[PDB]
Amino acid sequence: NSPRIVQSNDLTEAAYSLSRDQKRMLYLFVDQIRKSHDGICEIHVAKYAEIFGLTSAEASKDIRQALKSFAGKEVVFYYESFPWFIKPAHSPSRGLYSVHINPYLIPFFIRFTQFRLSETKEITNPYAMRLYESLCQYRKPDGSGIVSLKIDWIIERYQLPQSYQRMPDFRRRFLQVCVNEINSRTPMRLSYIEKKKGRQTTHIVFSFRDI
DNA sequence: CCCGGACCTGTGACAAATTGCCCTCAGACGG
DNA sequence: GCCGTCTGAGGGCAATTTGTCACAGGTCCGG
Ligand SMILES: [Mg+2]
Ligand SMILES: [Mg+2]
Ligand SMILES: [Mg+2]
Ligand SMILES: [Mg+2]
Repeated sequence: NSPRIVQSNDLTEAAYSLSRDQKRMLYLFVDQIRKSHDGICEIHVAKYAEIFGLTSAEASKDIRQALKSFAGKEVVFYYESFPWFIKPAHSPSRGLYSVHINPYLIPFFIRFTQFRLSETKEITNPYAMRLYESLCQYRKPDGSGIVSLKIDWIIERYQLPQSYQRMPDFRRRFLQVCVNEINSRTPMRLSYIEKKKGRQTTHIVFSFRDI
């Protein structure tokens, strides 16, 4: 009953910094690209508003600001870096935007991760979108999984801001909040435990199930 | 023994950013 | 052919959430 996003693990594990609104758009580009290709995609205001339950007005504000914040953003596959866009976005018709994704990214978009788009569209924090994508990469058909993520690798790939290198801030402003959104906003039920070595906490062990 | 120091934890404050809302007004279209 | 309506491109808001750092309070190490 809703679009099935699929993506290469290389994207699930890439290093980048995107907002919620930018990540939302990114799912549709990947959907458009995959159903086929030169890299030219399109986004309609009225569709976006309906997909994510926004008004037309607030949808228009989100697309425009997301689009101008792509400039200078870069993507790293672990390493090799690429720009997302190679030409500015533009509007041929009122309510329509046309975009030029870097055609060299295609092979990185299409050993894979998959999720239905309704699973993530109510999540607000972009780091919690990242965590839920990384967990889906390990999900079994039946709907459960278990994975150990290294703390430095979380910090390197999700590009956490610098103060989350102090572990008490990492717990309070990233881990607990994102485990709670997932438990409150997705059909997943998530638990975790800390792996320690000496005084330092080194990994987080995630277990999850489906409702 | 106890010190100062280097680690670690959690919490109170405040700053910066983001959220869904609200209001204006001209574009595109059809009847 | 004009206008009424549906859109969406602008401009804003206060309430919450996210990002930063000082200080309280624990351990062990080496002198
Ligand atoms: Mg918004
Ligand atoms: Mg004393
Ligand atoms: Mg006390
Ligand atoms: Mg002390």
